[PDB]
Amino acid sequence: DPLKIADQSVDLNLKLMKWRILPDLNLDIIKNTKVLLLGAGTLGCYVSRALIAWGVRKITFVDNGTVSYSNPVRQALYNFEDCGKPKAELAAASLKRIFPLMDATGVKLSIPMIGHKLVNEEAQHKDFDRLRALIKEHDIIFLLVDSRESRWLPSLLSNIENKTVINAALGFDSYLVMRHGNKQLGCYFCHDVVAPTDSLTDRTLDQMCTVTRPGVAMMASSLAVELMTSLLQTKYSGSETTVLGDIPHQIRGFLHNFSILKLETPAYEHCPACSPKVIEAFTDLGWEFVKKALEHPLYLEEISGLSVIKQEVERL
Amino acid sequence: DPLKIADQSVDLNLKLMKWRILPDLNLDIIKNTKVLLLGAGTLGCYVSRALIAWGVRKITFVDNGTVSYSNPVRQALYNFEDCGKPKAELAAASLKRIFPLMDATGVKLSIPMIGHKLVNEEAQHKDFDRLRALIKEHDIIFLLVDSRESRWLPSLLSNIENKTVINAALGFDSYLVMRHGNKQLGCYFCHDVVAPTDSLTDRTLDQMCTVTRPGVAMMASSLAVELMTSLLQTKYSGSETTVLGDIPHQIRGFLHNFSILKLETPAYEHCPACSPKVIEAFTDLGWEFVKKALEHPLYLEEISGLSVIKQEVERL
Ligand SMILES: [Zn+2]
Ligand SMILES: [Zn+2]
Repeated sequence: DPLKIADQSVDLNLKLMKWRILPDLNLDIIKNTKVLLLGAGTLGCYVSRALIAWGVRKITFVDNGTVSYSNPVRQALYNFEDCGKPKAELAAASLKRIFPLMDATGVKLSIPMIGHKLVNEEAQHKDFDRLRALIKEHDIIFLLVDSRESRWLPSLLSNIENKTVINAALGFDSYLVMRHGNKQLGCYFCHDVVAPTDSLTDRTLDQMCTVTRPGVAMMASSLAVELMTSLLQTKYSGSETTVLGDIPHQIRGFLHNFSILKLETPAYEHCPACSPKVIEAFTDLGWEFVKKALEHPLYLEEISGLSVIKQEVERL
Repeated sequence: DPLKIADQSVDLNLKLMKWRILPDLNLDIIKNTKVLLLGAGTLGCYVSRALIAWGVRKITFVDNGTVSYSNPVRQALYNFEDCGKPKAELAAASLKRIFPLMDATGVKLSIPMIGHKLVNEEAQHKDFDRLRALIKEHDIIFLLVDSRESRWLPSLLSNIENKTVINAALGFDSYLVMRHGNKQLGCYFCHDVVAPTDSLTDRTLDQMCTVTRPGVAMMASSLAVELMTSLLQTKYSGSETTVLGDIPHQIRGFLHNFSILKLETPAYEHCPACSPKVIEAFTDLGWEFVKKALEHPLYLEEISGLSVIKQEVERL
């Protein structure tokens, strides 16, 4: 039976990795990891391919988009004949074409961007609940959206549900891969991940630059998955390493000079996404809080305590 | 017309990259570059996807293999339904499914490994001529084979035909990407690219390790293509940089500690692949030379002058 053989083949490939090279490697915890991918664009496509090669069985894509004419060359699950079709379900179907016994599903769902007025209070209210449900349902959340403002709601919700989160963000010629965390590490929002004073091309990071160098998404996707697999391994006593090596908080890569930097950031007290007051506010008010924060980001800064900080500065 | 639109879409995406961010970027020289991929495995699949995103129009795959049951999860042009089919032509057909007006073709052809007796003097003689023809026909040669011994013949031939060559080689958790060159840089064979004293996992480099960490091939493929695109750009006066940044000779990446190293090596006088005596020998004797070198690698060392070096050492 060909299908059974294709199954036995991939688990076997992975077990030979373990016994030939890394006997301490825990492969089951990788296979049984339920993965949610927020974004079925270039990152979602490459991340999913890396995950299935590592034997991940359950992957869920979330995307509200449609396959465009320019998409297939950059986004590695789509063909020319797919143009027009809904992305998420297509992505899932494409995975099952590679590996038929995958538990891959697509959900067509929008993620509200902070700083934008709501278009349909009710529709997006539903979508909000639905998003929270998917996040609670899964084990690892990959945030693979095109901009900072689509990152906020899923970050908050992932923190609320205590899920490990892995962000990837692209600029023209550099990328960021970071984990938020299950001395706390701190999320994408805790600190400026890029300074107003840095390079012009570095400021394209997470601004839906549609014109990144093709290689950026490939590098970022594979590091993100390699970071996940290492992270799932037990840590060594007195060491931030596992059988697979390091588990950095953040990885920044640059194509122009072929470099990679690792760095770490503590959780910030007035973070708009993970600060205790923002949690407290969400826990007390729910969607009513979220809705106000979404349409009025400055409200978020009153809650976080960031405004009171900015005001004690002004007062000097 | 959908197809014409899909065409206009990708050239347009690339032109917006140029004018939004890098006005000096030469896109035509990338598009018109005839690319030969030696290997339609994991590297060939990922390299081709990166190339077409950069607008490369003509790609030729060369592989003697067949799609196996374990292949599709790691090798990104194949589906489960393709299992059994010949790889190279399948790879070409898969590219055209992504982007129909691609000039993509597959050639089923074996590359003889140095150190191995010939199985069919005549058949492989043909294949040798055919390989030389393909190399002369193309502009950039990517060496994406599974081991050192399959690298030798194409290296030699690429040097003979004065083609830019880009090698990628994988180990369990590290990779090497290098260009041979059009003070000469020196090829893959000029120096030990890994020492007998180094790590056990580092010695898996280019030994057809079938159990590399999935991310290794993704990283290596994208760097190799990003190296090619930069390399095709005019260099700045008094600087080893272009509009796209650096053009290192060699890039070594390591997953266990998420690092990348750049390094450079001069051409070696007694290289088995690029030394003047080996060139002279090939130019004088042709296939008769190649055949003897293939079955008897030690003959190669007499020719290169490497043996006389080893003997003056012994004599001390
Ligand atoms: Zn935070
Ligand atoms: Zn050499």
